[PDB]
Amino acid sequence: SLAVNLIAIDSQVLCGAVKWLILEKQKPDGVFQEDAPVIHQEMIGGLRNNNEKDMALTAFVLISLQEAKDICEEQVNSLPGSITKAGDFLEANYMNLQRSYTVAIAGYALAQMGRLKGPLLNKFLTTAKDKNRWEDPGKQLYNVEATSYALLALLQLKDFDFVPPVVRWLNEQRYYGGGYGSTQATFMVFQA
Repeated sequence: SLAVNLIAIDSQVLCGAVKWLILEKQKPDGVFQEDAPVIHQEMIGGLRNNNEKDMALTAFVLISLQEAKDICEEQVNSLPGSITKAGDFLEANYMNLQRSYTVAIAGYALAQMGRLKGPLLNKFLTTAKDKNRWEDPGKQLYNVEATSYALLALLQLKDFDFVPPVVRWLNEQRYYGGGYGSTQATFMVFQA
């Protein structure tokens, strides 16, 4: 979805993968299910953690489909209905989340649809600590990965009073990507 501005990605194949994900790899209630995890388990980052895995995997694919919505909106007419089912599932079980990583990635998915409001928005804000990061206990690699999703959520919500401390904290980390198990952390931080 990012490389359509750089190289000629085939629209039929791209939307064919979207149609395959909607029809084959989506449960009727909105949950996306993976039937073959990748061999390299270090490239998935924080999604390797099996706690609250079903909610996090659903939000990851929902974000990917919404970013490719403009290209395959005309190709697949069931794309908005698929997003609606996934949004209702995430919205109903949003308040039960505990991990800061899961809340951050779900916040950006809900913010694109416009459902991150009220108590869901209050939970998203209070999840941050020191008003500049969304951190979980463990390696810094996962915390920067989670913070990248939340920074994109603030830009989606168009609330910039809280953004400068977040961006200032990211530069203070001096993270330059790369390294064993850095695929998701390196890719999302520079997108933000």
